[PDB]
Amino acid sequence: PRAKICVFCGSSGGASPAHMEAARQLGRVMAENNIDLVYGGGTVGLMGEVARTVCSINGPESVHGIIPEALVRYERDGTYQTVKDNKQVVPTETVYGRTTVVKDMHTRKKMMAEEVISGGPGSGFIGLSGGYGTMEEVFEVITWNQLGIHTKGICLLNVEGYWDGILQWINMAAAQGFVQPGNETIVVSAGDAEGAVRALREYKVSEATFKLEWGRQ
Amino acid sequence: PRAKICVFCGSSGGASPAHMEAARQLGRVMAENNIDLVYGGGTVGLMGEVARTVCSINGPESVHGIIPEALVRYERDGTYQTVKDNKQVVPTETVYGRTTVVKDMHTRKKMMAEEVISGGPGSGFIGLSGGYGTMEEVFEVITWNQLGIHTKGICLLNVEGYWDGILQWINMAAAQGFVQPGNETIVVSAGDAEGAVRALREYKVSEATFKLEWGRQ
Repeated sequence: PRAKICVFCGSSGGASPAHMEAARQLGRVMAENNIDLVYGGGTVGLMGEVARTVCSINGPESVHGIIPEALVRYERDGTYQTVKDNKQVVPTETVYGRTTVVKDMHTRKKMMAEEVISGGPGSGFIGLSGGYGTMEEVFEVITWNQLGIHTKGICLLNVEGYWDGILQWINMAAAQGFVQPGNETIVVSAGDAEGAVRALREYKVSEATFKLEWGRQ
Repeated sequence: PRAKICVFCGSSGGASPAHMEAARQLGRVMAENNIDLVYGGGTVGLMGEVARTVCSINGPESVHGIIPEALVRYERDGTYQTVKDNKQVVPTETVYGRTTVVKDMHTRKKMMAEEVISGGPGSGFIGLSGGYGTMEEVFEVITWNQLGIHTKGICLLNVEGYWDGILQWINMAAAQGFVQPGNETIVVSAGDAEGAVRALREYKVSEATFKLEWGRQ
């Protein structure tokens, strides 16, 4: 079973070029380590970029995008050249990999998460630069790790201190106890892509609790 | 139609007394303006405190808590003393208001959100100090405002600079364009409770877009 990483990132490209370059490098590092990609299914912005590079290196079978029925297209213009039996027009498989269309957002999040959770070692969630939606996704999978539903690691790919405020908040919440001790390390940050993939490979759920409790049992 | 505010906050009390006191004050201000409460349910932490004060001032009909079947109790104990026909044991109605039990988390979030959305003017979402789950809820309703699903305002009740890192991130994301212009103001912060209620009452969805586009028609 190959490792699978779900990348949460913006539909937009981002003001600084550093975000797009970070998307490229993340794609390159994931492809180099034979890690399959799970993502929102966009062809634009960081999403489209990661999908594009990963698919460029390792083919369509390497990338899986999950799209709700609401965001489906019914006419074959531009990047969308692949047509399903039901006449839904979807992003080009050769350029952006396989895509599944699900009815609602709920089963979409559930499917992406499920694919990551059932992946081999090194499988994890990565949050690249993004807006409100990627944040909701990241905190969702974080909450799921906290509830003991899954043991996969969660890494924030921090480009030019983009995620700094959130890490700051995590620290504050930890200090205030709203995040319980041993749960502060569910999410980790990385300066670069290799850092992030490495973080996902290294991650152990019981590690923080072990460090906390072992000397006292 | 009375105004309804859904308050998102941690099950834990918080290290500093300021968070709990803030829960009390929010309860008092909400009760004074005849604003009904929607919340996670339970009797412990900020949730329990807000529910407790609001119900203390304005009675059971004033508070609605929504609880998943998993968090139901089947035997009477402590704060949980009210038994439904189906023999589910729920927090005391006289102390903590009415509570509805739903199957899963999804329909729970949808129900709380629904109750806010169909409320009268001044209805809103408030994020008091909380962990990962409340964060996911807040960014969820923010995303829903962004998609045009609802026109209600979202306010972070900032206790001792608890939410500061998040506001910082919102500014950074706005600057980087991952939060589109006119969407940075979907969420606003408040130092005190009256501030928050005021913010929810004042909020207008098209305002930012108006400021952005009116000059360009």
